[PDB]
Amino acid sequence: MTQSLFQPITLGALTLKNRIVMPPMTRSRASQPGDVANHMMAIYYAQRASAGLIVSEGTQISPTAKGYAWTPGIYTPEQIAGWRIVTEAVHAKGCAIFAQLWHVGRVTHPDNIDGQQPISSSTLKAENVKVFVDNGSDEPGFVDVAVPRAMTKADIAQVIADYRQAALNAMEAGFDGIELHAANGYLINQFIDSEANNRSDEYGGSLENRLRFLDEVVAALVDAIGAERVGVRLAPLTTLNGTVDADPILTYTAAAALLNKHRIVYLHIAEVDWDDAPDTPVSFKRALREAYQGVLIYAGRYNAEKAEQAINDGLADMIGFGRPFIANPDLPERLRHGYPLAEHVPATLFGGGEKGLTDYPTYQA
Ligand SMILES: Cc1cc2nc3c(=O)[nH]c(=O)nc-3n(C[C@H](O)[C@H](O)[C@H](O)COP(=O)(O)O)c2cc1C
Ligand SMILES: CCCCCCCCO[C@@H]1O[C@H](CO)[C@@H](O)[C@H](O)[C@H]1O
Repeated sequence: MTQSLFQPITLGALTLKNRIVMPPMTRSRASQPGDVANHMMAIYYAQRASAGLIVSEGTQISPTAKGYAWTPGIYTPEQIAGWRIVTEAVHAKGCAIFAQLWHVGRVTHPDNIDGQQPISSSTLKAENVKVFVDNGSDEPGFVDVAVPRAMTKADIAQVIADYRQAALNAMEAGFDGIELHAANGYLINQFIDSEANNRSDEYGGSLENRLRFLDEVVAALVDAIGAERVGVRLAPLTTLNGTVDADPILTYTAAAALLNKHRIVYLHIAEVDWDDAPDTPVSFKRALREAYQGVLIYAGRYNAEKAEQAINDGLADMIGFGRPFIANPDLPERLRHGYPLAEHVPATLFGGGEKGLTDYPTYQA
């Protein structure tokens, strides 16, 4: 019935209104040129500010961290200012918002990163994966990803520096914190998962080595803005974007414990990615609950009943609703009352303008 779902919760120095999270969702509406967050995005997020916490769509930390056309960056002064319009709008509505810092690694195409070859833990191409690019028209052009080059020690230092600076930029933009996207097959995930990492140096070769990049990036983020303002997203079992780990229960319980040592403010588990909804054993969820003792968030095909159950069973503290939030700006109100949920239109998820972004109405009987 959602009683627990509508209980407030403390997140670091913040006190959130409820346990509902608007998870990070790329909409590719950033202004061109410059990939700048804008007015329509500010309206879009403000319309959904009844969530307890909003996590922004992935925002690239550098020119070569981008994987899809028209996603907003968080590395130029103008990009920071664009995000400020968004955070000001969201804060005016009374809501906390974290910026999801993104580096896609090999899940991109040269067209999206100034013609550069993508980087990854190794030279392994993500199999059966596509991204989209700008092709002289306002419709996403889907293309196969490219074969990446393996990161050097210098590349690793550079990316850590880019993440660190992006966190400071997020604070300058008025965000309440940042979420490290270490999930859904992107760069950090390309180091964590065994089948995506063939490195022979200290960043591959053992569980400790595979978690090293995550460890170092998180250490830098925490050093920059404080553990209370750092959340991290992981995807233990989904494999849609090409990353598979041989022993995910061990790898991810270890990762959860490692992140717990950093005292990150929340751990966010991406339980489903599109239609990739692998069985996620309750025993595993309970192990994660013991390994990481901060705020635990899950997202992936949840409805009101399942969300309430997960919280009451002690598996999660907050639950994210992605697709439902796209089509229902007043999703919390609808979940609480049991009002029917509008469904989103796939064709307007990416690119375009306000249509399919800010024109989904609030519920009206
Ligand atoms: C339009 C779209 C874009 C997404 N972009 C991202 C993103 O930028 N970062 C991220 O971590 N997950 C991304 N996701 C995944 C969602 O955050 C969420 O985990 C997923 O949709 C599962 O939840 P749901 O079943 O409630 O929609 C995206 C999903 C949608 C539907
Ligand atoms: C106190 C109420 C303040 C409302 C401020 C609304 C500002 C709207 O701003 C407008 O948003 C449009 C997209 O929706 C953009 O296309 C316009 O260029 C932009 O000026």
